[PDB]
Amino acid sequence: GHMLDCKAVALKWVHQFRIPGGDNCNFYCSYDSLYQQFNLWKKNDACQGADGFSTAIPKIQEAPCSDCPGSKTCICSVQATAWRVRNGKWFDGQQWFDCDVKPYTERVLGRRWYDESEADKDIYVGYYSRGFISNDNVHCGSQ
Ligand SMILES: [Zn+2]
Ligand SMILES: [Zn+2]
Ligand SMILES: [Zn+2]
Ligand SMILES: [Zn+2]
Repeated sequence: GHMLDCKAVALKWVHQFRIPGGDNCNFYCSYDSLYQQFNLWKKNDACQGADGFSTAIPKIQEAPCSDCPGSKTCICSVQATAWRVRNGKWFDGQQWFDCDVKPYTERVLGRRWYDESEADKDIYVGYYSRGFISNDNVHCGSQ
């Protein structure tokens, strides 16, 4: 058979923090440090299908913070796509797993998930996750 009821999930790991206004965000974050964060993501969740994860893309954003005493806001992130993720609830043989994007993202990235409807500027925890469906009704298998 084929399971045609998997989804692709766009995932993003985020560290938002403030730095002295005289500094730059690329004194604090590197492509390499963010790629190492991607390497810590759990790649064998019960909800994971075949084909693993896309190439990770590090990003570094910087803006002066109007509300801060002379600080800049840094947003250091790494994003990748989980190609094939189960839909619904999944029983692994011993217990149930919720494969909805929120619980799945929190298990795989290990940080609190926020809907894309919530902007970075309105999020006040330092470390957090994004996850949203980028493709539905994909094969669970690599064939
Ligand atoms: Zn298939
Ligand atoms: Zn299949
Ligand atoms: Zn950091
Ligand atoms: Zn970072």
